[PDB]
Amino acid sequence: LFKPSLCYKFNDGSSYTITNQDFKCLFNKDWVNDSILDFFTKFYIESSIEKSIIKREQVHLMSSFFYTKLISNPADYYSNVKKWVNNTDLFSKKYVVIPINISYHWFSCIITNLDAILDFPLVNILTFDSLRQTHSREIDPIKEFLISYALDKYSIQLDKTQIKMKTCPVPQQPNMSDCGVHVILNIRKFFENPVETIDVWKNSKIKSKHFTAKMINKYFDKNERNSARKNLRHTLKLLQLNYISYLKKENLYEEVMQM
Repeated sequence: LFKPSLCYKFNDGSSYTITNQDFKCLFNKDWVNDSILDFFTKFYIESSIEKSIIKREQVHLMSSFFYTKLISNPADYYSNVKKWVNNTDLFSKKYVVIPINISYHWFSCIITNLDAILDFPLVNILTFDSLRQTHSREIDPIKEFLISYALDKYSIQLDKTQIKMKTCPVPQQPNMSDCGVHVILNIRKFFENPVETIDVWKNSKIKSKHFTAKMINKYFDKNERNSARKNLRHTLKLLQLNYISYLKKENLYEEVMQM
């Protein structure tokens, strides 16, 4: 039982509802659905903002549906998401976070250095995947998005060769259905210290593949990944219990259960 559904309010006024249908994917090794993943990427970035690790204005988090909308009609990537990005200002962000959901395979990228383009310089799309794969083909639509975005919002002519996909090492584990859990924890780790994480990835080719694997596995707490699913359940379950306490304090519990 995960009832009533969790209703969580973030400090930017946004509200998320997590139902039992969403919560139950955190059992066994079920595919992590969009609700769980978008909630937790939001959750851990807000935590980073609360701790003053980053400032709110430095980060833009896309929901997982952005990329799917982007490529829904490849005759014109930008037209697909033009309304989506109305009244955004992505090139003032230090970190633009884009989780990617393709054929039940989760991975993610983080766009850096956009805030250096306006002042003007290489845009780095930091792409990380728990499977042993590189994503040139899937990141290319994001390159074209950035070029069109730059022209549309700032009248800037942005050269594609200024935009580089960087394959960033994170713990690897071949369960595709665990990929959503790795995305959550990789993003979470990044925003406990972005500058340091960027440096770890940047220097991932200085030492041998074996030295780097140990370094990457330690930095990203690979030894805890086996239990990550359970810890996410405990976090949600706990957030729900506090919500129930709130509902019972305000005498709203019966109304919500009825509805």
